[PDB]
Amino acid sequence: ATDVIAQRKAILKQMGEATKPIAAMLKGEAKWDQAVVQKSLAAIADDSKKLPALFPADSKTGGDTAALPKIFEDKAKFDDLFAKLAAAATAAQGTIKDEASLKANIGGVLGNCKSCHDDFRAK
Ligand code: HEC
Repeated sequence: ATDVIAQRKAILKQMGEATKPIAAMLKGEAKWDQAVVQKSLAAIADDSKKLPALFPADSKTGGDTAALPKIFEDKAKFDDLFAKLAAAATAAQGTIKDEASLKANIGGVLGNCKSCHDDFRAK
């Protein structure tokens, strides 16, 4: 075993950064860029496929993590929420093709972030 807590925080930090250009477009502070959006959705999908392998029970007493112990009492649900986000971002690469579809469809993707945080991340 190795520092999976450091690994997973690095990947989730990247996920956070991938949402930044999308938020900027939604705010009207950055112009629509289909390539940038595709890049962010692809990162979100790839990160979500990697994260399921980085939350071992032997790291529940890790010390520098915001992961809640609840994760290990509902692991199937936790794992599947990442699969849900991976599938949402993957579907969004096909459904988000212009600014209008970004505004109509991005919520389905981003809502998964809060859904998991409310149950499994420290506040
Ligand atoms: C559970 C299925 C999750 C999903 C879906 C998403 N996140 Fe999350 N995230 C989760 C946990 C358990 C944690 C704590 C990790 C730890 O070990 O401390 C996080 C953390 C983050 C972070 C902070 C990373 C850091 O630098 O320490 C960010 C920026 C973050 N998460 C972003 C984020 C986004 C943008 C998501 C949706 C696209 C998202 N997370 C989903 C659990 C889960």
